[PDB]
Amino acid sequence: EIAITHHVKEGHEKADPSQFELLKVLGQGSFGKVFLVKKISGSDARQLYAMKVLKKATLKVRDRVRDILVEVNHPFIVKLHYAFQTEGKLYLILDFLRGGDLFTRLSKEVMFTEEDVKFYLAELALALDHLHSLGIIYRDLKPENILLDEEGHIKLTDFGLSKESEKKAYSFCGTVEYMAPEVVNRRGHTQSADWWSFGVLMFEMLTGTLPFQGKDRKETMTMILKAKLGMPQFLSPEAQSLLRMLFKRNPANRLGAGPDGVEEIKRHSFFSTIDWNKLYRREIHPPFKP
Ligand SMILES: C[C@@H]1O[C@@H](Oc2c(-c3ccc(O)cc3)oc3cc(O)cc(O)c3c2=O)[C@H](O)[C@H](O)[C@H]1O
Repeated sequence: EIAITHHVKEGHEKADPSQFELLKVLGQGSFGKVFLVKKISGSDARQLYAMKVLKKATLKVRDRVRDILVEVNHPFIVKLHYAFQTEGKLYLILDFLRGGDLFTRLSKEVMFTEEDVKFYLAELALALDHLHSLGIIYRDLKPENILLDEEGHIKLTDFGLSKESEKKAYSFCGTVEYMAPEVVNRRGHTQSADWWSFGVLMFEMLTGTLPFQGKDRKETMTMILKAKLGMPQFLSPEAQSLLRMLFKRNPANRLGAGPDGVEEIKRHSFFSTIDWNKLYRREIHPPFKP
């Protein structure tokens, strides 16, 4: 069943079905049945949203890590604004994403080159850093968290998404393959854990394989902690360099962990061709158009 993790903002106003007016019912391909609704009251009164109703899903609510700012839209993020349960149903109120699709659906269809990956990772880097500024730490950022809009640009979900099944429940069940060593350790971690996951995403985009993978969770964990990564030699020196710097096991040494954070990554030679201002303005075309 789907577990949805809602990272609630500081002054969040709780909601219920009565705060929303139904506008339309849509079939959105990979998104299934989506209701278009309008918020009736509150700070966001009159705002249009998508609503998903999930029959059998669990909701986990988590605090973000800490001026009085009202949030505005980021070009490469879709947000979960409200999540609430009723008589056996989970309601999700989300940014409306017309004609959206799954990154996975695209990764299964194409063979990415380094040039392709530069675009997607650059948009993802902007999104991830923005979430960090909002106080969100992903932990197990993975391809399931990555959508594409109708124009083919990245939309990173600001909410967690996972599959959970005599068996005891856990507050955090993450996909091990994408977790940093310090996360697997349960010893404590920061947003620098997510830059490791970013590297895993990059490795998988470039190679179609995961860098650390065992026969079972236990083994994969051992590999993340101790395995010597065999770096694919077909990768450019710049790609190899970026991956090695993201796959530092001691988070203090990992690219993106310094005071400048994402800037350490933006400055890396792998991304030298990217104009970050043009990118943010959505003035660079995606390599693949759905
Ligand atoms: C919660 C998800 O809702 C639906 O897909 C959507 C997703 C999504 C799909 C697959 C993923 O791996 C992650 C997310 O995201 C949305 C984001 C929005 O801002 C608005 C939406 O309507 C969906 C949206 O309708 C689909 O029903 C998915 O099966 C379900 O898991």
